[PDB]
Amino acid sequence: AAQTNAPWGLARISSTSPGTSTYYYDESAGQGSCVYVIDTGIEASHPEFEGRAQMVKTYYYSSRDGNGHGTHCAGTVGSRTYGVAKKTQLFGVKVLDDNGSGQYSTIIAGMDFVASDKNNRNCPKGVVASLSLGGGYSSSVNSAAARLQSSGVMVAVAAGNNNADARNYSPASEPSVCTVGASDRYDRRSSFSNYGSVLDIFGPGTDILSTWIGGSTRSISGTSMATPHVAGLAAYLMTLGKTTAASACRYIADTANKGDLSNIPFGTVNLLAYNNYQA
Ligand SMILES: Cc1nc(N)sc1-c1nccn1C
Repeated sequence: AAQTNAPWGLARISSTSPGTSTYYYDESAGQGSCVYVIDTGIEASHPEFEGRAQMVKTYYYSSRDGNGHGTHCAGTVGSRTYGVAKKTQLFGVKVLDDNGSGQYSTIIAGMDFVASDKNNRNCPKGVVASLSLGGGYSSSVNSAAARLQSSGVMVAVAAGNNNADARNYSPASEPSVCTVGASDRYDRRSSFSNYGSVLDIFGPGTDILSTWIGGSTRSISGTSMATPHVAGLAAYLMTLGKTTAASACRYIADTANKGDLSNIPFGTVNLLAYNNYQA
């Protein structure tokens, strides 16, 4: 399938070169997979989600996304226009308040919730979790992410926006999950993206158009935007039968576009997420 005039990041993930604008992908489109978006919530009523999104859990007075961040990330995973995996099922878990903040204890509870809740959902092709959040190093936060991964969920986490080594941030520093840095449309490391040996992969993260609250759209930047590209890619590849939740991060790294990014510090992977789709 070909989506013309796609957001640059979608075009990038199906291309051997920057500077194109059509996204190419197998029409299976993540059908039969599920992606949990652990964030500020999801505006599931947005027409872009086509009834495929729903809120499954909140720790606050509402499950609504009063911020926009979670809706934007969910749109990059799976919206019809802005999403990588256009037929996946999206499940929102609201661990962050409407200012975008959340206690680590609530975030940990949300990860353990997903590890159990997947057994209440129909996801024959596999389960992914996208975590566009983080703070300073916490062994307990890392262990929660490791449990979620161990339970059979492909966990993708943001590297962070500190222009620093991600080893000092959580869950970015957990080795067993997929830690995602951000790149721009010219194949440069995004200026804010964390780096370091703990990164597994880069995805598009600067000037990413996606869904927003109030039935709207907007373009924003962050490792929060790169992470759902990778989460959606994992769901897409799992539906295709090319990999599993346990191995999807390593498969994405093995099949990535290699050596094409600039301003990557010595010792950080130079790997850009790529679907290897041959139309
Ligand atoms: C973080 C970084 N980005 C580059 N293009 S070089 C570089 C770096 N190497 C060693 C230290 N730093 C700060």
